[PDB]
Amino acid sequence: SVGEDFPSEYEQWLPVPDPESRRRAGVLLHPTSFRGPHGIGDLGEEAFRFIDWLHSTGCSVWQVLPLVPPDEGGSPYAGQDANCGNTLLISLDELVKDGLLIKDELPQPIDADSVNYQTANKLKSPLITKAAKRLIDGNGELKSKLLDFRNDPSISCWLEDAAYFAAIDNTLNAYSWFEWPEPLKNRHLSALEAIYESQKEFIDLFIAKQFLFQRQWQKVREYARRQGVDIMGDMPIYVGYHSADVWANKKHFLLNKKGFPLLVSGVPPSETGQLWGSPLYDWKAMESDQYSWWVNRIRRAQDLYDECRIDHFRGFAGFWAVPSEAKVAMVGRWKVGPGKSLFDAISKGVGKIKIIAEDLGVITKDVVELRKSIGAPGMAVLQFAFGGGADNPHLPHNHEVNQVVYSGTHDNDTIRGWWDTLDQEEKSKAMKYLSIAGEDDISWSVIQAAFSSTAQTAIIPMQDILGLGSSARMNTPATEVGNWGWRIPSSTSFDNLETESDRLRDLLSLYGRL
Amino acid sequence: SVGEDFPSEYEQWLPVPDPESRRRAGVLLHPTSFRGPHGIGDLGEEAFRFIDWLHSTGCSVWQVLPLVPPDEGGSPYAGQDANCGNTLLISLDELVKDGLLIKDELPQPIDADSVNYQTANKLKSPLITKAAKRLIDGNGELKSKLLDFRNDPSISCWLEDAAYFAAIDNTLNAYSWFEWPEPLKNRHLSALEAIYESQKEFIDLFIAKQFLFQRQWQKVREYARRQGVDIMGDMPIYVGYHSADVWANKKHFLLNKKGFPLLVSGVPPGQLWGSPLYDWKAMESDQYSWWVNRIRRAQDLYDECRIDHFRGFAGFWAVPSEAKVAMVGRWKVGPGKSLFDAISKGVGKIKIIAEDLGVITKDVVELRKSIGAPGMAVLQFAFGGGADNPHLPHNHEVNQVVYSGTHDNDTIRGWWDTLDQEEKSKAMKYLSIAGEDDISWSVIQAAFSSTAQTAIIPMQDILGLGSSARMNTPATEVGNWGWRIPSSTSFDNLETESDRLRDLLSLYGRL
Ligand SMILES: *[C@@H]1O[C@H](CO)[C@@H](O[C@H]2O[C@H](CO)[C@@H](O)[C@H](O)[C@H]2O)[C@H](O)[C@H]1O
Ligand SMILES: *[C@@H]1O[C@H](CO)[C@@H](O[C@H]2O[C@H](CO)[C@@H](O)[C@H](O)[C@H]2O)[C@H](O)[C@H]1O
Repeated sequence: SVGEDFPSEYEQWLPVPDPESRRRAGVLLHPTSFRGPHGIGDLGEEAFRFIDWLHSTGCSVWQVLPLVPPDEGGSPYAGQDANCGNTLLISLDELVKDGLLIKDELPQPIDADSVNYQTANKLKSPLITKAAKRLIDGNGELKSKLLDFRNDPSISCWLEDAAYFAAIDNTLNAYSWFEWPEPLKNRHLSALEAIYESQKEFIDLFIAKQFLFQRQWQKVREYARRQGVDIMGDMPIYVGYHSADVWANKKHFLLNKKGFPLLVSGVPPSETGQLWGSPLYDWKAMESDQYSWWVNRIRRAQDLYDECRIDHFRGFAGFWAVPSEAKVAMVGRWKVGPGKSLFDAISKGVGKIKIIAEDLGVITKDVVELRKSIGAPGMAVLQFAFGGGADNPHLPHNHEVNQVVYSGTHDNDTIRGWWDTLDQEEKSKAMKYLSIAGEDDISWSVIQAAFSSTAQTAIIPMQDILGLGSSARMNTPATEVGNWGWRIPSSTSFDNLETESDRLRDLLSLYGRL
Repeated sequence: SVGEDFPSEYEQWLPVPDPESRRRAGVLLHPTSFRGPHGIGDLGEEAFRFIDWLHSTGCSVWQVLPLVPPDEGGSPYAGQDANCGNTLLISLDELVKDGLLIKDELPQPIDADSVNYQTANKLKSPLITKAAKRLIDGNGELKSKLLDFRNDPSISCWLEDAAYFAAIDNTLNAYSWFEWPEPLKNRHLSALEAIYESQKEFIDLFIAKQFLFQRQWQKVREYARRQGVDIMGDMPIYVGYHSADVWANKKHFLLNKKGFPLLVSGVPPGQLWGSPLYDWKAMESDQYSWWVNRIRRAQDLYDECRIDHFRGFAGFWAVPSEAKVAMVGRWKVGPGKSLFDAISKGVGKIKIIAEDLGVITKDVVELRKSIGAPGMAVLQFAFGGGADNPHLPHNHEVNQVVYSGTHDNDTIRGWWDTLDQEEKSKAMKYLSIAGEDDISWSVIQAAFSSTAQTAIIPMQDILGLGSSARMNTPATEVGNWGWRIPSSTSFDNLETESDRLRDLLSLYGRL
C-alpha cells in the first residue's frame, strides 16, 4: 500500500528478460546443396556436420526450403505432394547403417557440381527401392516402427491418399488426374480397392520410402535440437492441381462439376499481371469442417519443423482470383480470405504454432492486422532496402523486433551478385548506410547490418557466408530452367570454415545474438 | 463473408503511417546559453534565430531544462519555485517592443563568455522591475491582459502563493520558512492580509514579472509551433523545502507537526538529495490535485516534458531527515498508475518522458509501459558491460528517446578523451568513426540511426566542443550551468552543421 515500506528484497527485484524474446541468427541452406558422391545432398553425415558447424558459429536457426518431392525442374514450390518428403534426400550410407543395404551395393561416386535431378534419380532410386523392399520383407525392430508410422492416424490421414495417388499416376499415362477415367478420377471405393490389389507392391514401397525419409529427417532434427538449433521450414500457401491434396479433397477447392478449377491463383500488375495457376481453396467449404485440411497440414509442418514460413501469407486475408479460362492475370478479382478464424481453428486443433509471414511487395491493411493479431513476424530483406527513400521498410531503422531479417532469400542473387549489378544511386545509397570495407567482403557488410538490426531473428544464405557470386544463386523467378541446382563446392568442407565461423561468432557476440 | 468479392477499392487500401509514430530529432539547448550583451541568454531575438536554424536542419524538437528560478549557483533543478519562470530570461529588447522600456535605457553590453548570475541580475533586474512598474501603472491593452492572467484560476492557484512566499522571504531575514514566526509560517489569514498591505508593491511587481515571462515564453513557444518545432521541458519529481509549493501545501508532504520533514529524498549506493517527500495517501484524498495543477502548468509551458527520477512514482527511497548519509533509508511504495489516471481525468492527454536511467526495478518498467511513456537511452553509457547493455542501438525500442548525452554528461569529445581503453575499442567496433576531431558526429549518427522515435543532441556536440562546454558535473557545487554559445558562433555561421544534420536526418528518415 501507498507510502508504506517495501520488503527488503526490493533492490533485487530487477526486470528479467523474456526468453521468448531472445535475439538469434541462422543460415538458410537446403539439404540438396550438401556435398556428396550421389548427385545431390542428403540427410546423412553432411547434415550432422553442418549442424556442428552451425552450432560452432553461435547460430541457433537452420532454415530449409520445402522438403516435399520437387517438380522435374527441382522446384520445391511446385511439388508433387504437400506432405510427403523428397525421397531423393534419403542417405544411402544411413541405409547401410540400418542394415537395408550393404557397402558393395553403393554406386560409384559421380561429379555433380550442381544437382541434376534426373541423374540423382537414376543413381539412387533403385537402391532406395531395394532398401524399402528389404524393410517390408523383414521381421524385427525396424519393420515394427514402419507399422507404427503407417497406423499412426496423423500419418495415415495424408499418407494413404498420397500413396494411392502415386500408384495411379505411375500406372496411368495421363497429363493429370483431370484425364483419368471416371472411377479413378472420382475415387470410387471399389476402384480404389482394385488399385490396392493391383498396385499393392508399389503402395507398400511408397509408404516404406516415406518412413525412411521420416526416420532420417527426425534424426537430423533431434540432433539439431541437441545442439540448440531450431529448424525453420517453408510452405507455399497453395498446392498444385495434380496432387493427392486436391484429388483426395475435391470439395475443399474451387472446382467445377468435372473437377476443373473455376478460378486459379496469381497477382495483378508493374506488368500485365502474374498468373501462378494453382487451384484456390473453397474457404467457406473448409469453414464447415473447422478447416480440418489446413489443421492436418500444419500438424505435418509441426512434425517436420520447429517453425515455418508461409509463402504468400497475404492470401489468408485476401486473394487474387483469375478465371481458369484465362491467359493473363489482369482479369481477376480480390476475394475475402478466412482471416483469424483459420488460426483460431489451428490453435484449437494443434496448440501453439510458430509461423513466419512472407509479407513482401505491396500489401493491404488487412494483411498487416491479421499478421499482428496472431503475433506472426514478417520479413525484411536488406537487398530491397535501397530503392526509394528513407521510409523503405527494409532499411534497418525501420525494422521491428517481431520480424525476421534476411540479407536475401533463395529468390534473390547472392549479395556479391546483387552488388555487381546494382544501379549507381542505389549503390551510393547503400554505401552511406552500410559499413563497407573491401568490395570483396560486401556480403559481410550486409551480414553485419542484418545482425545489427532490432529484428529478433537474422537469417543469412550459405552462399553469402561463403562470399559467392551470381552463379551460386538458387533461383531466378519466372525462369523455367537452371534453378535449384546449387551445391556447396566439393572443396569447401565444414572443417575448412573456422575463419568464417569465428567471424560470425564475433558479430553475433557484438550484437547480442548468442 | 469468406470467399466473396471485396469492393473495387481493395487494391488502394494501403497501410497508412500513424502520424503519432513520426521519427524525429532535436537539440538540447537551455535558453541561458544564447548569445547576447546582457550577461545571460534570453527569450528575445536569439531564441527565434535558433528556432529558425533548428527548422533549417530538419529537427522538430527543442529540449530545455526546467525554466524555474534557479538557485544562486544557477541550477534549474534546485529552484526557488516549481511553477514560476526565471525572470532573468526576460528579454530587454522585447520589453522595448512592448513599450515598457526605451532604447536609451538599455545598459552598455558586457562580455560574459559564461553566465554569471550575480552579474546578469545587477544588470537586468532594475530594468525588468521598471518595466513591470510601467505595466502596473498603465491603463491599456497590456494592463488588461495582466489582469486576465492574474485572475485566471489556473494561474492563481500557484501564483498568489508564490508571490506572498517571495514577499515574506524578502521581508524576513531567516534561513527557511521553518524559522518564520508562527502566523507567517502557518499562513494565518490576517497575517497574509497584513503582508499584502505592507508588501503590496513587491507582490504586484512579482506578479507583473511572471506575466512578462509568460508573455515572452508563449511567444517563443508559438513561434516554435509555427516553425514545426515542439518544445520539450523537464521537471524534477521533487521540489525544494523552502518554496511556496511546500509552504502553501504542507498537508501534501511528509512533515511533522512543526512543519519539519520526517523523511527526505535520495538513493542508496549513498546519495542524499534532502528534498521533502510527498504524502501520497494524503494526496490521494483530494484526487492528487497538487500534481494535477503541476502538470497543468507543465502543459502550459511545454508540448512534452521529461520527469527526472520518474521511478519515484513506483517506489522511492526515504531517509530520516535526522541523517547525514543516504545509506540508512528504506524503499516506500509510490502511487503508481492511479496518479496518472487522476492526471488524465484532470488534464486530458499528456506527453511525458520517463527518466529511467541507472538500476531500476520491475514495477518501474510496468508503470512506464502502462501509461505509454517513453524511456531514455544514452549512447555515452552504451560501452560498459556486454551486448545486453540497453543503451546499445540494437537494444533500443521505438517508444524511446535516445541521447548522445544529457546536460549531466560531458560532451562526446570530453567523454571520448577520458574513456578507458576497453570501452574505447568496444565503441570503435559499434560506431562508424573517422578522426577523433569528429567523434561527436559519429555518436550523433548512431543516435539518428536508432529505431528510437526521438533523437536529441546537446548543442555542445553539434558544435564539437570539449569538456569546458560541459553543462553540469553532478555532485559539484561550483562552476555549473554557465555554458554559452561562443560569441563568435552565430546561427548564420552554421550552414555546414545544418547541412550535415539535414543529410543525416534525411538518411535515417527523421525529416
Ligand atoms: C514463393 O512461392 C513461389 C511459388 O509461386 C516460389 O516461386 C518459385 O517456384 C515457382 C514454382 O516452381 C516458379 O514458377 C517460380 O519461377 C519460382 O520463383 C518462390 O520461390 C517462393 O519463395
Ligand atoms: C535530475 O535531477 C537532479 C536533481 O537531484 C539533477 O542534479 C543536479 O542538480 C542538483 C540540484 O541543483 C545538484 O545537487 C546536482 O549536483 C546536479 O547534478 C540532474 O541534473 C537532473 O538531470
